[PDB]
Amino acid sequence: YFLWPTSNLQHCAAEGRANYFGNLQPKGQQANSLLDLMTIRAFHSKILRRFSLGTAVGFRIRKGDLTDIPAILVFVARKVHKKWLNPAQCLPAILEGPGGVWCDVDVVEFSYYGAPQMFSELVDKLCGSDECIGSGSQVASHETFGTLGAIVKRRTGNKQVGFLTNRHVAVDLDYPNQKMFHPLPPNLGPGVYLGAVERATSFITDDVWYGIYAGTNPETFVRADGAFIPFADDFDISTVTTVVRGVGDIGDVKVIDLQCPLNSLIGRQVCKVGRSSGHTTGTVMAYALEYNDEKGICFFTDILVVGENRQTFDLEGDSGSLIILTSQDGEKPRPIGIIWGGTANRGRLKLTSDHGPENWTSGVDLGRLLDRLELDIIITNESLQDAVQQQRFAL
Amino acid sequence: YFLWPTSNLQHCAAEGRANYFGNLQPKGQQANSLLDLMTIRAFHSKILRRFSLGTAVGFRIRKGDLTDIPAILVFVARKVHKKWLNPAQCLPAILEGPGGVWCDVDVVEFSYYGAPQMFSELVDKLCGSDECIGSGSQVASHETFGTLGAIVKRRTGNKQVGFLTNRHVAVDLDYPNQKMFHPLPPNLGPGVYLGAVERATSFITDDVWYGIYAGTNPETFVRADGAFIPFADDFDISTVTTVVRGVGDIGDVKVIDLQCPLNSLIGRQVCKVGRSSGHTTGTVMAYALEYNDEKGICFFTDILVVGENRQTFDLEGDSGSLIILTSQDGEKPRPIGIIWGGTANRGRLKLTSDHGPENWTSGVDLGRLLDRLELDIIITNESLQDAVQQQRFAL
Amino acid sequence: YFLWPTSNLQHCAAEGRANYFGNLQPKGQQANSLLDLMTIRAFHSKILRRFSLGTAVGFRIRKGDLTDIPAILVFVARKVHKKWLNPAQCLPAILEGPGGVWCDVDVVEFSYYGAPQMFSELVDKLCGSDECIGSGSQVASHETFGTLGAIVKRRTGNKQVGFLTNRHVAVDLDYPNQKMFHPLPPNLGPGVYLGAVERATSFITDDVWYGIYAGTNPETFVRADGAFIPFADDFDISTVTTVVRGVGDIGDVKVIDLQCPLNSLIGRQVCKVGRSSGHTTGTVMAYALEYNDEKGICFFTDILVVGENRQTFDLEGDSGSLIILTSQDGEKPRPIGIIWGGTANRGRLKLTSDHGPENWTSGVDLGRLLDRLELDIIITNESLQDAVQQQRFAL
Amino acid sequence: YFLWPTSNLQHCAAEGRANYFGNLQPKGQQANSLLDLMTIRAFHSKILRRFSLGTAVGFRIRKGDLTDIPAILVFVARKVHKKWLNPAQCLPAILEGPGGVWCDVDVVEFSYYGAPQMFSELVDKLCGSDECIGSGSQVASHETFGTLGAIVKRRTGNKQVGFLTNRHVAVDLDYPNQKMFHPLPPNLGPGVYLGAVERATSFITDDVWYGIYAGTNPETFVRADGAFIPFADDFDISTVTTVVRGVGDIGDVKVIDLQCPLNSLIGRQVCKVGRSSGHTTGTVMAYALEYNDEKGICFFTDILVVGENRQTFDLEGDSGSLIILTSQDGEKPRPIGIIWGGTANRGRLKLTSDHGPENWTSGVDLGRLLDRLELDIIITNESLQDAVQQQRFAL
Ligand SMILES: Nc1ncnc2c1ncn2[C@@H]1O[C@H](COP(=O)(O)OP(=O)(O)OP(=O)(O)O)[C@@H](O)[C@H]1O
Ligand SMILES: Nc1ncnc2c1ncn2[C@@H]1O[C@H](COP(=O)(O)OP(=O)(O)OP(=O)(O)O)[C@@H](O)[C@H]1O
Ligand SMILES: Nc1ncnc2c1ncn2[C@@H]1O[C@H](COP(=O)(O)OP(=O)(O)OP(=O)(O)O)[C@@H](O)[C@H]1O
Ligand SMILES: Nc1ncnc2c1ncn2[C@@H]1O[C@H](COP(=O)(O)OP(=O)(O)OP(=O)(O)O)[C@@H](O)[C@H]1O
Ligand SMILES: [Mg+2]
Ligand SMILES: [Mg+2]
Ligand SMILES: [Mg+2]
Ligand SMILES: [Mg+2]
Repeated sequence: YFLWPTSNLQHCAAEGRANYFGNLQPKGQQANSLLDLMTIRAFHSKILRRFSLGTAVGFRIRKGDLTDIPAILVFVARKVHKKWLNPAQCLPAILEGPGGVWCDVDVVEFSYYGAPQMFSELVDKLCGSDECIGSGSQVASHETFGTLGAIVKRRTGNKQVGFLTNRHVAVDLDYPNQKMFHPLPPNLGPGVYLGAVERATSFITDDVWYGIYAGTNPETFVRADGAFIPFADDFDISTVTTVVRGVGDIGDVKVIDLQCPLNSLIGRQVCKVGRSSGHTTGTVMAYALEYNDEKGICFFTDILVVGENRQTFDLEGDSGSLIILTSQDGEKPRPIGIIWGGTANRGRLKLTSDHGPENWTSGVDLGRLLDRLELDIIITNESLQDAVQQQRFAL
Repeated sequence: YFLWPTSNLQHCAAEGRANYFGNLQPKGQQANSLLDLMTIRAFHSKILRRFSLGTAVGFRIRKGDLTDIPAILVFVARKVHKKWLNPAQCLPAILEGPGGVWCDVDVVEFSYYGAPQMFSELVDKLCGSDECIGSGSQVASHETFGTLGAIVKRRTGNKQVGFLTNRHVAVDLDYPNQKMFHPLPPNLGPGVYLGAVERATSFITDDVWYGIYAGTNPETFVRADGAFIPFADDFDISTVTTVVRGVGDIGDVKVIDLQCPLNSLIGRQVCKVGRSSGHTTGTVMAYALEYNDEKGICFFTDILVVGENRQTFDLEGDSGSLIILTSQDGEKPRPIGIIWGGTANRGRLKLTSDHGPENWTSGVDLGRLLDRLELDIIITNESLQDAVQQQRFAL
Repeated sequence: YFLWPTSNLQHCAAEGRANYFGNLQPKGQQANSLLDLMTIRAFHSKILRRFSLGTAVGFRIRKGDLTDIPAILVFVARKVHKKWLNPAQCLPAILEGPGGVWCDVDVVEFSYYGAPQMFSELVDKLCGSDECIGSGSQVASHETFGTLGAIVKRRTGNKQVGFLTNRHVAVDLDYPNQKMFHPLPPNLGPGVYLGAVERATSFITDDVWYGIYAGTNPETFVRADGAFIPFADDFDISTVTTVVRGVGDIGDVKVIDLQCPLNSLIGRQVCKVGRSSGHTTGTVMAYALEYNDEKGICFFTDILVVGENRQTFDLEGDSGSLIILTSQDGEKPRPIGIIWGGTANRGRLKLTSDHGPENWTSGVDLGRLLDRLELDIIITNESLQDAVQQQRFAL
Repeated sequence: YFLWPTSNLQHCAAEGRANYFGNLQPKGQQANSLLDLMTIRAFHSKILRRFSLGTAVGFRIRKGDLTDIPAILVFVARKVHKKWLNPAQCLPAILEGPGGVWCDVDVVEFSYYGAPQMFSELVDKLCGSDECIGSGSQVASHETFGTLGAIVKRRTGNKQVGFLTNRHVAVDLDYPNQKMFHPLPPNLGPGVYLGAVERATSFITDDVWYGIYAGTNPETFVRADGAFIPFADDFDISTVTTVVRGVGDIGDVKVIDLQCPLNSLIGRQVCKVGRSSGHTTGTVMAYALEYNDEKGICFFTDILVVGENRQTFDLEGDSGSLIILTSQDGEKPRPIGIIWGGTANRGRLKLTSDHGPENWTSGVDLGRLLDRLELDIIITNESLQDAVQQQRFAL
């Protein structure tokens, strides 16, 4: 059955966060890493939640393009000239963090969709005409279908070989078992029972997820929704491929480090292979999107992606897809995130004038998600067989 | 008033069909005519109705294009790889009929629309700005409007001169008389009395329509919906034209023979002149579409048309249009069918990947429809005057 | 296939009606029969259609109760005082027919419902818990279910034994055969195949139906919608009962004669054994309800019934029920009509103040309906066996 | 995070159930306990799932009243006479279990509502006008509100004092923490923080819940949805009352034993205190309602309640209420179940004719729910203080 932290171990966690912010209450060093940006945002969250639709961290967008400027991205429903703004409502272009670390502030017109289609040979193969199951393939529950993220393997225990996808796609907490079928469930069409979810994460506190206190709100949670489905005993493991169709072979997970310079993650081009839209390319415009609900709980999603060439990055049903960094200097592409599914997982964002608002996509940090679920992504078909061999004699 | 066959004369037809099937229960001769394809389909209908949305006969579609291979087309809601198919679900690629006659089996992704717009000079003329009434012109009842099929003439009796159109467009069996008006009825706009329906066909059994037993179901009916509207006495017959605008003069009806080779009908380019779509071109992809309803009665529609150049072939309101075979070797075009109207008259079909599923149109065999209604199409304006002369002194 | 009268035989029928009204264009004899009332209404229809929602013939309703006064009932959407009426719009209280025959005029506030539930032991028995099939029992098509009217028998030919019900309940002119099942069709629940409709009437002209010209409109039709369903060979005829549950044994059809005094039909209490309402009682408030549609065709329904005790007389699904005259002087009750089904078959009517407007029910003259369908109602279970015996050796 | 049983330990349970059924494949002893009824139902489930909406065990209902006859209740959408039934469709009146144990079969017309208001002084007190919190009081999450079941206490560990309610009311598995507020959440109205859910059950397999194999389906689950909310540290515990308003003091949980005679549970009058409808009385008409979904998994809910005096037993929002057995022989009332919330938690049922179908309510066995959640109901206000005293010094 289900468990939640009690009143104890939460006030102790709340005092550990309040103490961190209490004690630490431009000619300084400019913020250069994600850690500094999140620290400044957390230490100025009270003035940033006043008239904003959300906050994030990334490079400033000026005249529609990234400017390689460390900043906190403040999201507003409608952005007007400061001549028509109240002096209180006007956001400051400079924010000072503890120790003199500072950054700029970006104002972006922003919106959400709410609760979450095209046609190609690749899309049809992923939807069921292919001879192999791999990253990008359709996965379906009895009511919801999405995209297969990656072929993973449990680190400890039985070391089962399975696949990772979005929790909302794979798991419905109104049903006893979360069975998964590739093309469709038996009630909706042809399909083969891939397996059932055996572990899934829904919400992780920011201190456990990032390792720091991303906000002053004691009720701060990350939207890391990932479900691990181990392949069934009767399922044909010979039909599982580790090649991500549309991009090819991939590398190990590129863990996003909060100490690294922002250019290592923000602004880097990404690719994706999903069920609905197939292969699409985009750019990581922001990180650690901070959303504050009307009920007083701070929500975090890791990656913000805007589709390149003004096209969209994902459609409905693309959730649970790998967000893979493209080949930087000719090396293997490396996944960095899974496409988050759920309410307000996508929306409209305003980068450039002379054209309509852009579509933005939220993502979940893949390295931290696998660390929390204790899974290893299988990137080689030879290593896939070894992991199956390692699982056969382990039981 | 209305009549239906009683319990007698329906059983006598029931064992008449059953006897034909009971007694007759690859190194043989391959099927080459529509008769052989329908025979094989009828003798294997039990294993083809299991997991299909319907069945037709035509040339196999491989890679999205016709492959001049005699085959039985099995329509499925979603076509997946046989790796994800149960062995029972998987269809056989070869079917054996009585006497060794055999054919291939083609699996097509299929869907239906249900219960059933563009702008050009031709469309405007057909909708009411033209000086003449002919094939393709708009015809309207008090609630439903459609397309005038062709100018026809009764073979026997009064030899009345009128026009043929779809039964659903012209006839509503909740109203005393089925009055018809060209542009619109008086309650919806300007118009003149074309006349009223005096005879209309709704359903003909397969043994009477095709001359053979197209299926093992005793309740097998052909959806041949054609209504004959003789022109009124006060209607100006001088404004009726036999020229099909958009294609010109036409020839007599090309009767579809079940003995002839499949290439004479299947895969041959067709043209149509209706309303809300004007002149369009398409290809006959299948014949004798067998649809089985949830209530245990087999339904048949003759022609299956997919619009050429990936464009649609008809829209709503095109029902009752001539399906005319285009000029084969420079001779006059000849009509082969009328566009059927009614529930699931059109739908969506999947030939090629890399683009969306295509629209398909159903049609009713024109030669057999006229044989059942005892009408002759007037193809020459000189013959139209003679037919009016023959009708004037006959009364 | 379907047939309709052509241009000929309709102008000849139109001239036979125009001649009747042309040649014949208070101190006289007051109207006393239905014939006189319909004659006066037909000869004054032009001034009665001006600002009325319909017309009928019956006894005048003053202060909410019948007054035993011959009159033409003029139906209005809203009835106001003549002080607020235009002098042209005000209806005349006296109408003069040919030969000096005259009647009063009644203004009744009227409305219609449009396109067409309680619980008792009798209702449950009729809906399927009973051991017998009879008048009032449920009959269901594949999409529509209604009430079994009466057990009938064809006069000529095979002399098949079956039952009569509403055409709209039993007949759908979009389907090949109109199969009937008592409780429910197989796709909706348990049931036995009662048989299929073999003959059904939809519209009969007034000259054929009543024997006179009920109106000046050449396009005048009666709404007689009755369908005869002969019982199947495999159907268990031993389970058919001729007893109308809730009223008992009945007599032969009481044909409504246009020469008789109005008290013989108008104002006489009626009973009905249908379904979704069970046994209900009402009063025949009007006869020959004349409705004029927006398209210029005059429609007629025979019987107008208002439920007694201010309760409703029928609900949706009661269509096809016997309208039976109650025991006048202790003799057997006799059916006079079938409950008509179809658009605007029921509606809301205003008799009395101090309470809401009442519900009215339309009916179809049963004697004329059986004359047109050539059926005899079986009223005795002994006669039912004889009719089955007479049908067994006749084939 | 969430966990589910893997492929192992489920096949081991699957063959454990299969072995029990394979080896054991009226002049015998009649069934007299719930165990025997469920055994016979499990051994005949294949022939009972054919044409039924579900199955339960209890006393036979004949003429609308319980007949103190051990029987298996088979629920049908519509119950008709066997004359209109297919002989295959007709259910047998006698069922034989292993060892000769037998029972009757009762057919009931059944329906379900789907996804789930009165005005009295008691209702207002429960909804928020009262000075104390107890059984029947309103409890609200941020989106769903329901009824407080009972004041409970953890058996082991911290021994926290809290309350039990429905899982669907208290827990939403799309939100980080399941906060609970009595009158309304802060976003919907006044109210204070009662606490948050720290443990909740959703589905328990039948072998763990009942201790037996209630069905042949390997995927058999009991819909036991209960959530425990420990009262907050800052919450005023002095305002919690153990008196169930409308019935008074209660006793300990009466555990339903599968060995005891059927009269101890089935047919016994019950009472309930819910926010929506206040105090209502009903009768336990069936036990262990077996519902089979379209996806092949068997669902079980424990108690079936029909409101007494033909009134309804609960309304929407009454979920999470105590189902309390009324005073049998003057002793203290004892709770036996919690009102289940969720899809198809209630519905409509047909006992008696001459009136509308009755409303039925599903319930969850309280004793087994507390055994699975390890909670003890506090029935005395003096014991409530001691439980709070025991919790204060334990930390
Ligand atoms: N609370 C607010 N709501 C709406 N608009 C605001 C708010 N606070 C500031 N703004 C607007 O946002 C502007 C700042 O925009 P921003 O920081 O994105 O500039 P930039 O990146 O240098 O350039 P650009 O707008 O061309 O991208 C202010 O000048 C003001 O017009
Ligand atoms: N019952 C079924 N439901 C869904 N898909 C099915 C079913 N039976 C077979 N199929 C699929 O249909 C395929 C057969 O396709 P088909 O016969 O149309 O091939 P083709 O014409 O040679 O080539 P192409 O598919 O390129 O047009 C099988 O390989 C299988 O994947
Ligand atoms: N075209 C019309 N539209 C609406 N109301 C009309 C129209 N013509 C007449 N009336 C109203 O109808 C009245 C006549 O009503 P009616 O003939 O039913 O009287 P009654 O039967 O003697 O009495 P009661 O109204 O009590 O039944 C007129 O006085 C006038 O107010
Ligand atoms: N599959 C089925 N679907 C619908 N109705 C059925 C089915 N099988 C049996 N029945 C009906 O249910 C009846 C049995 O009812 P049941 O066993 O409840 O009777 P009872 O309790 O003795 O009396 P009462 O019906 O008055 O409660 C059968 O006679 C038949 O009419
Ligand atoms: Mg900007
Ligand atoms: Mg093909
Ligand atoms: Mg009046
Ligand atoms: Mg019963």
